[PDB]
This record gives sequence, structure tokens and C-alpha cells, in this order.
Amino acid sequence: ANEVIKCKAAVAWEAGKPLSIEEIEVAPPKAHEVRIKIIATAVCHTDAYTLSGADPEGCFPVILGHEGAGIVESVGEGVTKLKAGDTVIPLYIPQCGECKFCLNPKTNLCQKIRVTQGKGLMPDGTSRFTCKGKTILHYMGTSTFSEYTVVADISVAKIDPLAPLDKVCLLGCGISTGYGAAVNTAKLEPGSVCAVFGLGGVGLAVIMGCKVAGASRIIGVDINKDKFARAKEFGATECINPQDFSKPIQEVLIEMTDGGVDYSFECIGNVKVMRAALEACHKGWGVSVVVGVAASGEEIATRPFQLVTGRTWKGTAFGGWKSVESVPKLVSEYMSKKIKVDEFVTHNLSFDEINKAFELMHSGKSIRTVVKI
Amino acid sequence: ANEVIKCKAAVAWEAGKPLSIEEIEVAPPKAHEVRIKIIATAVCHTDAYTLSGADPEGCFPVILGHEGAGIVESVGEGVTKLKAGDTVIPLYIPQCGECKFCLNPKTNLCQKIRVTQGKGLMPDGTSRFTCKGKTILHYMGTSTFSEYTVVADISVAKIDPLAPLDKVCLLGCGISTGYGAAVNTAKLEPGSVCAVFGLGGVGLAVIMGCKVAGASRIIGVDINKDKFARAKEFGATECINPQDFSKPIQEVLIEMTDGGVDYSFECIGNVKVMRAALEACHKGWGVSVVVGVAASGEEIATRPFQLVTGRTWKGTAFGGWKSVESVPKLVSEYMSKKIKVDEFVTHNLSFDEINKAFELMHSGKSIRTVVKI
Ligand SMILES: O=C(O)CCCCCCCCCCCO
Ligand SMILES: O=C(O)CCCCCCCCCCCO
Ligand SMILES: [K+]
Ligand SMILES: [K+]
Ligand SMILES: [Zn+2]
Ligand SMILES: [Zn+2]
Ligand SMILES: [Zn+2]
Ligand SMILES: [Zn+2]
Repeated sequence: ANEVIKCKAAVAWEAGKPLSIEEIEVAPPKAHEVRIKIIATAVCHTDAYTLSGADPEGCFPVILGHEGAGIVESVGEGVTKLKAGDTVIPLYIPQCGECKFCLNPKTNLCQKIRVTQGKGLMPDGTSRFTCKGKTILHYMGTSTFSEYTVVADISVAKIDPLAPLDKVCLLGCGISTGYGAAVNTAKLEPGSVCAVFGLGGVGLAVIMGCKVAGASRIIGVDINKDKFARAKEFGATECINPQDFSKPIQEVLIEMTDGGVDYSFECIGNVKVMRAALEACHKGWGVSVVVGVAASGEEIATRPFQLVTGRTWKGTAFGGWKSVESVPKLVSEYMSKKIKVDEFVTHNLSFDEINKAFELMHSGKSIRTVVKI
Repeated sequence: ANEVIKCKAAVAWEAGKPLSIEEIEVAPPKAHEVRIKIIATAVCHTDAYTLSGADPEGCFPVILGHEGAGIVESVGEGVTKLKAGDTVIPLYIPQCGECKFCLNPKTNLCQKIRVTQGKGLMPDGTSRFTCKGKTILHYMGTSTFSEYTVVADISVAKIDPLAPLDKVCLLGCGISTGYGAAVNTAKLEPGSVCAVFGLGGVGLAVIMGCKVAGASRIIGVDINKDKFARAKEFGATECINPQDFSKPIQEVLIEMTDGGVDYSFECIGNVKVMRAALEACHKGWGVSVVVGVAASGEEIATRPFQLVTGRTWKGTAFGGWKSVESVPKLVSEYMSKKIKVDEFVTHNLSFDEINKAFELMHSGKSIRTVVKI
């Protein structure tokens, strides 16, 4: 049958500390669970956020990581859609396909296993990870920073067997979220004028999506000019540095587009930028999409007049993609060269050097660092 | 040859004081202007809001009133589509039909004459009103509180000649705004679950709209239980008084609807309630609409999480109706008994008793008081 697996994993023993490569034990999959051999994983700002200890919802010890790609090692009882050998991507936003949310076309926020996932546990209320006699928690239902992870069977996307995993693992969060924010949440029309705040991975995917949608103008906004070049390569028609102006960035964009942009996207998680992103939208029909995850407690604000006169404030989680359905298609779009993925990889590292991925993120030198398990 | 007209008008010489019935002069229509004989007018909370002085940009002396219906008395140079005798409704939201706003299907906010109108002046930068050697300012481009008023030729809706003016004057604002908020802004689908905050004329019109759109549950919310009976009559499936509960109203609504409403409308102009209305919306697809009625002066707020997890914050002005082409149709819908108007009229007064219309409103014992000129 399926035996316990002894492998390595990057364990987060405590908030504020770097990850530790430990020898852990991964229990076999129980009913409706699948054990996956992680081949490649990357670091998202959210992983770092939780690791810092700033996340009031974060618990330790825990195995982080939610951008990964691997191969099904084994499945539990009741699982028939997935089998050993299947090429897959773990999903932090599952798709049971039977709940109120999955059944509603307007959302992708499946709630079937949210409760247990938030507690870093499998649906049955227990963890599949142990290390040196201690229970180690799951993270975002994925825990991709391990040679082997166990996820709910509704948290799995079966993808093209030929997809390069050291690439598509990025579709686990960043690229998909940004891309979807443009084509799913905003659904911008050809010819639209867009503004993108934050030119990191997510921001670049937004630009990518805006270009796929046929936007006439895509204005990149970032205080770090070093990110401009790549933003342009992705489709940005122009980039502006807020520090180069002496007035509110909103005013700069308004004057720059004769009224404001048709669509703006905040990809940083900064509440002040979110407000500016909203107010930079054109009167009457402007739409602003919050893609970034702001620190707990922080709240956004603006004057109701902004909404009364036509602006709309929206947000998105994982680009609004119903995970199980979409991810395989997104991988196919990458395979057929409809969207870019490779362009997001700025660095490559081995599992033992996973901490450098975190460092490269803070230094803001990279977009995405792919970790080879 | 149009001459100066000596007539009666309700002038607001200053804020915080009752309107003064004065004898004024109304200059003839200059190029592209229309002089209308007001037959009936009503008082909207906005009129009282300006009068109270609580409005930052409120200027005096001025002739208030923006809910009116009348007959074209004469037209200025260049006016070809309108003539003496035409049945009309003045519009505070114009429709030049050629600026970028009028040409865009996503908005009704024509900007052609915004600037001058905001200053209580006609497009040429001057006022047609005078009284006792003093120039009196126009209001919202309509100034219906006069036997005769002059408006830009793009601020005029030509309506069905058979329409009872002592009725359709309410379509100048309140009814149209609430109704449009439901069918244009929200565009709620049949079966939708709704919540309406503020059960005044606007709220009742929103309820009527929700009913026309085929909403399943329509929850009226107001701290004044006296407004419940009429709300039910308009279609509210039930009403709740926030004061009958300890927990925040959004928590109450969330509990009542197993997650929150699909659409919520704030019809009071209170930023705290606006936040409640937004958070009272269901996760994933909830949409809250701020119905333009004030200029609160303050700001609205919430946690980005609300938007990230699916809720959408919108706003509306005059229900998003492209005024010149819509008002006539709304009149036709009332004529065809598709929508209600008569049910909004709770009191009737003569022009001389116009101040009483303001009293009935502040005491919240009334929906709409139609003033017969
Ligand atoms: O289903 C739910 O209740 C909540 C779903 C959470 C989705 C919001 C995304 C927050 C940031 C994490 C992903 C980006 O790194
Ligand atoms: O400034 C513009 O272009 C359009 C105007 C936006 C104002 C919204 C209307 C609110 C006025 C009070 C409600 C009617 O008494
Ligand atoms: K759109
Ligand atoms: K809708
Ligand atoms: Zn992420
Ligand atoms: Zn589900
Ligand atoms: Zn116009
Ligand atoms: Zn009004």
C-alpha cells in the first residue's frame, strides 16, 4: 500500500526565522487526498509575509510554498480522476465543484475545505507532516516547499504531461492572478487605457493580460525604474516613476490620459496606492482592481463621490480562475505561446538555497526564483 | 420676440432660512437655451441639503428645485428640436449627445456644461434670474422652484403630451435615480437577493426597481419603522431596524441571507452605512451601490479583503440614465403602468406653502410633496 515517506522539506520552525531543510515524514494519502512529488517551486510575497510573523493567521511550525508543480506519487481512497504519474499543479484555491461558490459562475472561491486549510490541516482535521516528533502544519492547502506534499483531491489541477514544471509552477499563483485580474475581473475591452501599479511578477502578468486583451495603452507605475525595462518587454507602452512627480500619482495619470484610465490594477498590497489606483480611473466608467494583498488591519478609503461619478472598485483572488478547470487551460496557453511564463523566471536555485529566494525577493532584484527540489 | 418675464419664485437668499416667495424677473432664452413654465415641482433631500447650508459648495442667493415638469414657454436662438407648448422635464444631468461621455454607453454623466452649472450659471456664464436688483443663481441647471425657469437646451427631456405633470415631475430625480440604480448600475438578475438602506423616495424607487428586475428577497433597512409599511407595498419582502440588533447591521444581514445579499443600495448619504452596505454583500459576487443623494464631505472605507474576496463597490448618479433619451421612456413606462409614480406622492401643497414641503421632509413624515405652481 502507500507507505510513509521520509524526505526533505524546508520547515519554517518559527516566524521571523529563515527556512530550515529538515528530514520529515509525509504520511500516505487518506481518503480523497493525493500525495504529490514536488519537482519545482517558487517563492511568492505571500510566503514571505507569513514567514515574517506579520500574518495574524500564520501558525508554526509549518511548511510554506504555494507555487509548485509536480507529479502525483499516489492517491487515497475514493480518488479516480487522478493517478500516480499524472502531471499536476497544487491549488491553494480548490474547486470541489459542488459548493455554493463553485456552482456560481461569478466566483472561484470554493469554500469546501477553507476552515481546515486555514488551520494548516487536511479536510479530516489532521496534518500529514511530522518532523522530529512534532506535527508540522500545511500551508494554503499546498505546502510546496517539500519533496512530497499531500493535498485535498479538490486542490489538484491535472496538466499537460509535456509542460516544463520548472516553469509552469509559476502558474500556481503569480502569473495566473495577474493574468486573470485583467481578463477575468476587469474583462477589459480592446483599445482600453490601463495603469498597473507595482511591476513585480503579478504586475507583469497584468500587463501581459492587458496586451492579450488588446489594450491601446498600458502605463506601468513603480518607484523602482529598474523594473521598467521588463514591464515594457511584457507590453507596457510606457512607465512612470511616482517620485518623478510633485503631485498625487492619480493626478499625473489623469492628466496623462485626459481624464483617467479605463482600468487600473494595484499589484502591491499598499492601501494608499489602492486609493490612488481608484482615483486615477476615468470618471464615469473607470474600474480599479485590487490584486495585491494588504497587511491585516489596513483599510482602503476614498470619497464616495468617486463611486457616484462612475468609478468601480473591484478585487480578485487568483485571477478569478475556477482553479481545477482553468489551470490546465492556462498551461495549454503557455504551451501554445499565447501567454508567457519563462519570461518571469529571473533566477534559479537548488532546494538547499531556498532562503536566497526569499532574500532575492526582499532585495527586489528578481521577479521569480524557481527552486529545483 | 421673447420678453422679460415677471413672475413668482421661491428664493433662497441665505442658508438655514426659509425660502422667500419673491417676485423676480426671468430673462428670455439666449442661444441654445429654453424657458420653461414650471407646472409642478417637488422637494428632494438634496434641495434641503443645500438650503441647510451643510453643503460646502452651496451658493446663495439661489432658486433651488430639480424635480419639476412643465411646458416650454419659448426657445432661444438655434433651438430647433423644442418649441413653445412642448411637454418637458428639466434635467440636472444633461445629454449633449456629442462629448466623450454622452458617446460612451457606460455612463450618463455629460460634462458639456458641468462647470457653469456647478456655479449656478447657464453655459454662457450668466444667470437669467434677478430679484430686487440682485442676480439670483440657478441650481443644478434646473431651478424648478419658479413659475418660469431657463435651462440649457441640452437639459431638456421632451415627454408624452398626456403625462400628468403633477406626477411625472418626480421622475426628475428621486424615482428615476433609485429605479435606475437597480436596473442600470446594478443590473441585478432575476432571483437576486437585495438590501436597501434608507427607505425614503429613493429607496422605495430602488425597491421598485428590484421588483421589476425580478428580485427574490428585498430587505428594507431603516431606523424609522414608520417607513416599513410603504416599503412592503413597494415590494420589500421584509424590513429590519438596525436598532433592534446589537451586532453591526452587516452581520445581521449576512446571517439572514446565509452569506450576505447579492446587491445592496445605500440611499442615505451616510459613509458609515455605505461601509455596512458593502460588507453586507455576499462574498464572491456581492455588489453594493452608493446612490448619489449627498456630497457627504467625508470618506468611505473598508478592508481591501472585502474586494479581494469578491465584493464590488459602485455608485450612481440619476440612476445612470442618459437623461434626454431615457426620461421620456421612463414617463412612458409610468404611463404603461410598468413603474409607479403616484404612490410616491404623500402630500400636495400650493407654491406659497413650499416651505411646508421642507418641514414634512425633515420630520421624515413624508416621501414626496408635490408643489403646485
Ligand atoms: O476562499 C477564501 O475564503 C479566501 C481565499 C483567499 C484568496 C485571497 C488571496 C490572498 C493572497 C494569497 C495569494 C497571493 O499570494
Ligand atoms: O459632476 C458630474 O459630471 C455629474 C454629477 C455627479 C453628481 C451626482 C448627483 C448627486 C446630486 C444630488 C442628488 C439629486 O438631488
Ligand atoms: K469590462
Ligand atoms: K449584474
Ligand atoms: Zn501567492
Ligand atoms: Zn467548491
Ligand atoms: Zn454630453
Ligand atoms: Zn435629487
